[PDB]
Amino acid sequence: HHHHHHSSGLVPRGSHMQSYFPHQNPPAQKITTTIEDYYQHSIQNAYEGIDFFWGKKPKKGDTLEFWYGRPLQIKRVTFRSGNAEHITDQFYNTVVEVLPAFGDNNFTTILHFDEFGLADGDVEEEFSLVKAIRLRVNADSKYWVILSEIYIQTPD
Ligand SMILES: CC(=O)N[C@@H]1[C@@H](O)[C@H](O)[C@@H](CO)O[C@H]1O
Repeated sequence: HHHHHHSSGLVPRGSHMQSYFPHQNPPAQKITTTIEDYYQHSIQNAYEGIDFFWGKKPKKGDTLEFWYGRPLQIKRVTFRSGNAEHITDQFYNTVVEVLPAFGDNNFTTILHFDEFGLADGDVEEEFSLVKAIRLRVNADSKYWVILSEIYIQTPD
């Protein structure tokens, strides 16, 4: 019988900097997460360019997955965590992994969230034609989590 901590008593923001960086990403067949979202800041909204994702504390084993209906060619991946209003709310101890369309029937790590809370890089050619992209959390966090940018950049 846990006591819900009410947070919809709204306050002036601490920072006036941009909270979210939308992109048109390739259409996903399925988007899943095991992380509870907050204040309707859904992972689908973040992927689809509507608003930032805000999740509760990640736990070891949590995933956020983007599945594609046909092999998808990707050039770069960016997941930007935290934002200026919530610099603590990063993905810690989390990988970005891809499931290649052909070549490996399991996910392979392509990026880590760095000391800025950013997982960003060019995708090597062997991982560039994908079935799915996901985040996988390797440890419990003390903090909630924000994704302020998701950009799955194609080579076109
Ligand atoms: C609405 C809000 O302030 N959400 C925060 C979150 O940013 C933070 O990481 C978490 C744990 O300290 O506590 C929540 O209340």
